[PDB]
Amino acid sequence: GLLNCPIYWQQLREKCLLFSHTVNPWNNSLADCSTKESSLLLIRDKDELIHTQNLIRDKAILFWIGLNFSLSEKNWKWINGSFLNSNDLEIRGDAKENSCISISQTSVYSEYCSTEIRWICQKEL
Amino acid sequence: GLLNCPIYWQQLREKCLLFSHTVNPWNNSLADCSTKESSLLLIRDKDELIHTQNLIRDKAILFWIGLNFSLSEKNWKWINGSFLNSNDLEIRGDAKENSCISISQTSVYSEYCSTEIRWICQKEL
Ligand SMILES: *[C@@H]1O[C@H](CO)[C@@H](O[C@@H]2O[C@H](CO)[C@@H](O[C@@H]3O[C@H](CO[C@H]4O[C@H](CO[C@H]5O[C@H](CO)[C@@H](O)[C@H](O)[C@@H]5O)[C@@H](O)[C@H](O[C@H]5O[C@H](CO)[C@@H](O)[C@H](O)[C@@H]5O)[C@@H]4O)[C@@H](O)[C@H](O[C@H]4O[C@H](CO)[C@@H](O)[C@H](O)[C@@H]4O)[C@@H]3O)[C@H](O)[C@H]2NC(C)=O)[C@H](O)[C@H]1NC(C)=O
Ligand SMILES: *[C@@H]1O[C@H](CO)[C@@H](O[C@@H]2O[C@H](CO)[C@@H](O[C@@H]3O[C@H](CO[C@H]4O[C@H](CO)[C@@H](O)[C@H](O)[C@@H]4O)[C@@H](O)[C@H](O[C@H]4O[C@H](CO)[C@@H](O)[C@H](O)[C@@H]4O)[C@@H]3O)[C@H](O)[C@H]2NC(C)=O)[C@H](O)[C@H]1NC(C)=O
Ligand SMILES: *[C@@H]1O[C@H](CO)[C@@H](O)[C@H](O)[C@H]1NC(C)=O
Ligand SMILES: *[C@@H]1O[C@H](CO)[C@@H](O)[C@H](O)[C@H]1NC(C)=O
Repeated sequence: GLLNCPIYWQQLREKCLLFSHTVNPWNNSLADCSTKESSLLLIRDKDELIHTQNLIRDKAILFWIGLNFSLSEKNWKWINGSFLNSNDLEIRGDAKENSCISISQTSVYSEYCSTEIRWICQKEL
Repeated sequence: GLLNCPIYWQQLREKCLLFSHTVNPWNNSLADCSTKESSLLLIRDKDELIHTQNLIRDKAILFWIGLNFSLSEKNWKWINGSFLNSNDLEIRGDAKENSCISISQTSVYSEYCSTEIRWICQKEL
């Protein structure tokens, strides 16, 4: 309609973002984004990370993004099928089985996938 | 925007559907639909099931849908958070840990989630 994104979603450059108000493990967070016809957040580079983090007020809160550890392939894999291609995100913590990536306003963390935290969905413009 | 659905997608009543041409285990199929800003297929009732199956040519091919076995409740659960609420799907096979639901032209089957088969994504009009 008037603006680019659905009501309640925040535009950032060429995406619309939804920050959740409730918590979930990573697999449920993926299911929620898919239910909302959307992707878990994908982050291209440090520039995108910083601008996304700049939307967040509370520095302590963690949010799932669409990146987790593929044990068979021994590397971080985006839900879009691509492996993580740099160290731009500077993930803090262990690259191991049943780990998933979260972000805060300040940092990027490996967290166990069962951890219940908020999540960010995106829709591309 | 001549027609309702994106190119390659098939309209069916008030949805756009995408039948995959490659295979994946169920979790990766969910990740694909989410990447495509879409849900794994949800099926309301027998009528939707039959109308969707009517789109399938090959009688031998299975497609994941957005329904799997949630161990805590021992119940089939849709990815939108709701539990299965009829027997309209007449699910064949066992309701047990690590099972997910697939459809063929003729039937609805419980399959192990790791099984590599096609999948169906949807967008609501
Ligand atoms: C799933 O989602 C994920 C997340 O969104 C997505 O992953 C991102 O995918 C994109 C696209 O593939 C990645 O971006 C690409 O990055 C390539 C690598 O870029 C880095 O390295 C470049 C080369 O550096 C070396 O060589 C040069 C000499 O040539 C030298 O100077 C260097 O010192 C070094 O030795 C480098 O140029 C590049 O630097 C530029 O960009 C950075 C951004 O951080 C910035 O400092 C400046 O802008 C600088 O100029 C960077 O360090 C890159 O080659 C590639 O670029 C080509 O493609 C794009 C478009 O795709 C064109 O714009 C460009 O002209 C080139 O043709 C592209 O930018 C990105 O890194 C991923 N991010 C992560 C975190 O994984 C997946 O793709 C998604 N998958 C699907 C299927 O959708
Ligand atoms: C997640 O996605 C799924 C799939 O699309 C949705 O699941 C459907 O949800 C709808 C709406 O809640 C369900 O519809 C309900 O089905 C009940 C069971 O009906 C069958 O079984 C009885 C057996 O006696 C038959 O009589 C009946 O004909 C069906 O074969 C109904 O009882 C419900 O009835 C409604 O109307 C009646 C009369 O008007 C009243 O009792 C109530 O007012 C009631 O509203 C209702 O029709 C449907 O069964 C679900 N399908 C499946 C396969 O699970 C989820 O809704 C969706 N979730 C979210 C959050 O979006
Ligand atoms: C799905 O599960 C397999 C094995 O458990 C794993 O290798 C794959 O990366 C998972 N996919 C996603 C998107 O989490
Ligand atoms: C996520 O995993 C949990 C624990 O295994 C399970 O209860 C839940 O139903 C899963 N979600 C989906 C969408 O499969």
